[PDB]
Amino acid sequence: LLIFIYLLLMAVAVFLVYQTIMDFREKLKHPVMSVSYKEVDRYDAPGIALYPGQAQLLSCKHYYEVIPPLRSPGQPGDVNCTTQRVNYTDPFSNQTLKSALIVRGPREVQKRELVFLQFRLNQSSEDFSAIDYLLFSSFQEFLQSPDRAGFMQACESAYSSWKFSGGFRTWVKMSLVETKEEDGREAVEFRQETSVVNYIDQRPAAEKSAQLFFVVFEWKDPFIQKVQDIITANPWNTIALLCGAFLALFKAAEFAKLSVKWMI
Amino acid sequence: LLIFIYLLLMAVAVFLVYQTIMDFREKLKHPVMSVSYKEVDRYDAPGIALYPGQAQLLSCKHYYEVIPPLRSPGQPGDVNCTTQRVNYTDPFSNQTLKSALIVRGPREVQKRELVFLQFRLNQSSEDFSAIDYLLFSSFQEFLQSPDRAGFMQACESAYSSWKFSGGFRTWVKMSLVETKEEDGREAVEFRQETSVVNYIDQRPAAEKSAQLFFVVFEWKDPFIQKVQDIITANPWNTIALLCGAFLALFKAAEFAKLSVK
Amino acid sequence: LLIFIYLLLMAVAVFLVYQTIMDFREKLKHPVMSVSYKEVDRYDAPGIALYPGQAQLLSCKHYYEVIPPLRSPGQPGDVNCTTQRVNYTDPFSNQTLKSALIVRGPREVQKRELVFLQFRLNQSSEDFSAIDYLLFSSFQEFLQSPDRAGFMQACESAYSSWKFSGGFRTWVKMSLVETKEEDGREAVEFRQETSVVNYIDQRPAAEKSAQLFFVVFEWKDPFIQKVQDIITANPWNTIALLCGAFLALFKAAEFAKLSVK
Ligand SMILES: *[C@@H]1O[C@H](CO)[C@@H](O)[C@H](O)[C@H]1NC(C)=O
Ligand SMILES: *[C@@H]1O[C@H](CO)[C@@H](O)[C@H](O)[C@H]1NC(C)=O
Ligand SMILES: *[C@@H]1O[C@H](CO)[C@@H](O)[C@H](O)[C@H]1NC(C)=O
Repeated sequence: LLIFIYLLLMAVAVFLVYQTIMDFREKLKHPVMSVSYKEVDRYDAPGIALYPGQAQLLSCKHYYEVIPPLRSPGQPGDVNCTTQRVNYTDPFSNQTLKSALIVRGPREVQKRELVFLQFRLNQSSEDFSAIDYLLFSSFQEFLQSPDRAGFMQACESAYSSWKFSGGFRTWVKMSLVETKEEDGREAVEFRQETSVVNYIDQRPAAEKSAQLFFVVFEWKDPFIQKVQDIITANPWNTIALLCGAFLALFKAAEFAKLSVKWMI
Repeated sequence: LLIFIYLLLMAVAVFLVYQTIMDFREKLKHPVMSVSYKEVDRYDAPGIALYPGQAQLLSCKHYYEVIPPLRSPGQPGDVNCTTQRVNYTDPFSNQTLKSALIVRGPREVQKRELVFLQFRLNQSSEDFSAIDYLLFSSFQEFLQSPDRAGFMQACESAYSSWKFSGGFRTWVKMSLVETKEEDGREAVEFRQETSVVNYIDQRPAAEKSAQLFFVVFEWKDPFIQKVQDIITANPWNTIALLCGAFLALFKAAEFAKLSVK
Repeated sequence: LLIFIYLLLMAVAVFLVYQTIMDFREKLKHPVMSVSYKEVDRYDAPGIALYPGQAQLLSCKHYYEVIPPLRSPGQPGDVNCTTQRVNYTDPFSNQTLKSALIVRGPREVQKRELVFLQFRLNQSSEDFSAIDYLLFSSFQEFLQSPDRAGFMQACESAYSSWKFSGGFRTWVKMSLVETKEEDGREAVEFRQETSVVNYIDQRPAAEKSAQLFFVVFEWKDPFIQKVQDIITANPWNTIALLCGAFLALFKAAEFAKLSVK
């Protein structure tokens, strides 16, 4: 006789709407990630902020794929780079004054341009000597700034610093990572990898008290990495899917009405 | 005259169903990944398992952003940390007995807390001296455990061990990575970045034969990195998507029927 | 009276057409990434290209989880590995000739197999001595090749090289990363982590002028890490989604006609 079957029809309808709402809520909480790479023809000269306390910069120069042997390992030489001294106050603690030396970074990644730095510390009471360094994207931005101390204070918190020790040569391969945030901020940051090589001290024994620091800065590759967060929750697609499901259920109900019209 | 056109209609129907099934099967095999970061106000004191064979722990202390200079680089000092000695058997080979010293790690990342350790090895025949260490999440979990040896054996396989060498000071910045998989094991693991600094030996030449090991443990940042695997294949969304496609083909047939008539 | 409301109906139709098309265009530009791991029962013996200028290979051997202590740190020993010398021209600059020594890498990861290498450099004028090395996937592929020089020239650009310094022992843990791209290059590359340990020089003072290089090669784990790029924009799904949306406005309008009737 006459049997009611559409109860299951709107039960399935409500069930589908419930799962659609749950799925949309779940997708709203777990954005996926996307990674891309961008090739550059030349880099913008970065800024390297060095923090030598009493160590004096013996030499600095711009080189290419090979560094010529040092004429004199531990004596003053020629400085052939653009440097800028700055004084500011540590944001972490406002009782310590920080003096930094800013050096232009290399640009020609295609020609494997590099910057070679050599410092000397005469004497100290510490038993683990190292020099702090920080990397920021644009040296020109540092130059044309009404408040250089404020720029340095902001970069102290916005960036992370590393160390290089004496008695070694440290080779640093540096790369750029850009990130797109939900609010739309373009966050640029530095990645870096180090390689340490023992320094063979051939200086006379009278000069062995002084400690030498050697460091090299140059780009790893011309590829800048890009990371973006993609949200896979589109309300209009969900609305269209729900509408299509509702139409399908309505036409299935009409077909069932016809079927029970013939026989049932 | 009368021309049959709906042949293409259900041909397109079968076409769409076939590609929908293929897309669903393909999506079932390639789950996407999602990455999030969680900021903490304080960490849970980790456990550092150290394996010094004959080296003796000269000193250990809890510090902050700067370490004061050593009063004496290579003489016994004061131990100011909580340590626990344990013995167990190596899961990799059940013929070797391992003795470990467990140290409770730093807790406050907001104040940049450090743990500083200094060991001394008197003499040995090896020409490459290093000390093994392992990191696990909770020291309290180790403390309150009916079988500490079983805990160590499980952590030996569940975690990865590293080394720090003599004649250096090693600075280790550690971070926490949580991972969620299909069945829900909520795995937690450690990541590190290490920096080595030469030790300027100013000790008298009579004591130069002994090797000094210095190591520092610190949290890199208060951010824990969470990774999850998201499956983008929803069977019920596909069913509703397939259901809607059939309606258009049926609805267009009536419009096509009117055009024929 | 008679009020026209379907103006909003095809306004919503045009809005829904502009949407999902903006979405398709956006999704075609941002493919998602998928990460998987594959367990192996045994690796394939890699090729290690070493570039010692004047340093002579004192010793090479295949070991397991522990290396026995050296019988003599700085004297010639026994070479117990398969090596092949090759000469070619640097692709970066065609005016320099490069001579490489190819060593067949470790094979079994379940037993923690090691390759141990020891070189000696007698004397040189440089003040920073290091040896270059490069890793490629298959040593057998290198062996059976009509042009070995061309193989090395291709591997120079297709791979990246690292260095290991003298006065240290360098331990290298290496792993394989596979990547699937659009047209199917299935690029395989090497990831590596290093650990340096000070070498305790106990040689007589007369032989201290020579530099000793020690290096160890081992697989980190039996997990090959795979990366794929998934495009989430399916035109067939988009067409079906648009088809369902159009029918909703048509049937709702018919219901609206009944409502005003
Ligand atoms: C930074 O302070 C030092 C104090 O020793 C001073 O000599 C130097 O001129 C200052 N430089 C700048 C840029 O303020
Ligand atoms: C644990 O091992 C150590 C060193 O091997 C030794 O004191 C003894 O065998 C064990 N000690 C205790 C307290 O279990
Ligand atoms: C390859 O180079 C080596 C060293 O430069 C030298 O024996 C010769 O030039 C070449 N040998 C062979 C066998 O091709």
